[PDB]
Amino acid sequence: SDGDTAMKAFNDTFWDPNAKMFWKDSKREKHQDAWVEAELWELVMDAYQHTSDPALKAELKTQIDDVYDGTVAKYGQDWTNNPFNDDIMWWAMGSARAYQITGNPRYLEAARDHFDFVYDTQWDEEFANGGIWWLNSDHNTKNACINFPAAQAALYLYDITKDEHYLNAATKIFRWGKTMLTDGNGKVFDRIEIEHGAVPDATHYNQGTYIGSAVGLYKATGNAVYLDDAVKAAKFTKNHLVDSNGVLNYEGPNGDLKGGKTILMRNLAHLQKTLDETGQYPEFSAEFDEWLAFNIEMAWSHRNSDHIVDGNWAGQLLSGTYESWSSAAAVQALNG
Ligand SMILES: OC[C@H]1O[C@H](OC[C@H]2O[C@H](O)[C@@H](O)[C@@H](O)[C@@H]2O)[C@@H](O)[C@@H](O)[C@@H]1O
Repeated sequence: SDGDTAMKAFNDTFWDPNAKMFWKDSKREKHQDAWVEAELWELVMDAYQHTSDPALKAELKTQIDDVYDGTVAKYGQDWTNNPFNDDIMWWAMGSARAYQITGNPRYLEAARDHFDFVYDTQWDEEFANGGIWWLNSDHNTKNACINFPAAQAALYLYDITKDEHYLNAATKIFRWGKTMLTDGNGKVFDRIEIEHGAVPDATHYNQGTYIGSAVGLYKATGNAVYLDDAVKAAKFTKNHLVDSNGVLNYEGPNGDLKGGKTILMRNLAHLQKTLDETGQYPEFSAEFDEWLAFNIEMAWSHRNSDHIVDGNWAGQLLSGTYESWSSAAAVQALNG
């Protein structure tokens, strides 16, 4: 499949098998930022689940453990001293998924201990009536990029453990986020600041983790309002975070946002599968399938001769240095 081709090319260009980490770009000079590396860990998992090539499937399963080992070799196993609660939570969520795939208890301990550190100590009701702080070093802002991933991590921990504590946490976090970090109609705000108030700037990755948490809560609770919340956020994405031709925006130059389509596509795939299975929202489901397919074909059409796709899916084929986070989005799109 094209998903196999894309993942193999991505590894050929960006994987460092000695450091067991991805390079930040094709010059192979610095390795990827820690939080982004968790998202590339999840890409490896998603390709592992997608492929049928037995040589590839075996390699990807090995790579799931290697990415963790390379990251712990550089950063250590205990992430509770990292001042960024989002970095901690992205790794907690990745570790929960790694537990589901491998059954290795080290991943359950990594997921649960880091989720518990953030939720138990960084959830606060003094500001904004709830929500998790972005940082643990300073308490100034509460952000979509910690809160919705935390709800996702809690849902994975609920599935793993069957402990209602994690469903209760997911529900509490999501409901707060819907109230304080969205417009009620699917637009996810970046954050709320103590000194400046709301910052209602929407981006791909925050639409994505909101959609993923909403789909997961729908499945865990049976409450279809959560599926509606996901549909409204997908409609917002398709109507407002695209160029004049309907292709998902390129969000650079901000380095965190450049590859955000990766997280968005991962979560849109969850919504797509749930709509296909339930037969709910059939008019939107057909429009959504068509728009996703269009976007994926545009992305793949933008590949270079090495089968790598830069994050500016709509643009001219460039030469020179490619970046692993920007380039991950197409790989993700083809492994959904
Ligand atoms: O358009 C949303 C924001 O996009 C950029 O910030 C990216 C991320 O930076 C930090 O990791 C956190 O503040 C995250 O919440 C944020 O998404 C900047 O352009 C910012 O000014 C925009 O508000």
